[PDB]
Amino acid sequence: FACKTANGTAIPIGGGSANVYVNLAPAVNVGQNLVVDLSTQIFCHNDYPETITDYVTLQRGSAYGGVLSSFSGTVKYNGSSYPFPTTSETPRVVYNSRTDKPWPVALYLTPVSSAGGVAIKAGSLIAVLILRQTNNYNSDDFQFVWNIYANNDVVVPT
Ligand SMILES: CCCCCCCO[C@H]1O[C@H](CO)[C@@H](O)[C@H](O)[C@@H]1O
Repeated sequence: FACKTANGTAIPIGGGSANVYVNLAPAVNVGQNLVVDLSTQIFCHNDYPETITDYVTLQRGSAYGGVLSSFSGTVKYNGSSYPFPTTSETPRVVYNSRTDKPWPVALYLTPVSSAGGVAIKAGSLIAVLILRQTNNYNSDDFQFVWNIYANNDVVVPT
């Protein structure tokens, strides 16, 4: 089991870390949702699917910077919604093919009532998402750590 970003940065068997650099919608009002669909950015596959089945969760999702200070969040994992920053590990998704498949994570972020000006700065860390991979074969329990960066400023008009 291994993963890569859309730009080709890999995290190999056994886990590790990578940075994800994403363009964000440039403006969001109070009462609107800013969505970041990381299923377009992070892909994984099972290396031996006719022998082993891989199980994959969002173990934890943490917010940083302007997301932490100025937004209320949910994360959708495999179509189901949970608080973000997270308060539990999600259910699992099965990876059963050598063909890369998206990691089905999207952030839904809405400004807090006192948010204003530039709320997320260009280049800043917005989230750390931990993908946890286990299987039906042995005791493997590996963390794939995705450090999510905003490419651009996001403004919240008042
Ligand atoms: C008959 C023995 C087959 C032994 C192949 C081991 C391959 O392990 C790798 O690939 C497996 C399949 O993706 C993962 O479950 C595991 O964590 C690791 O990434």
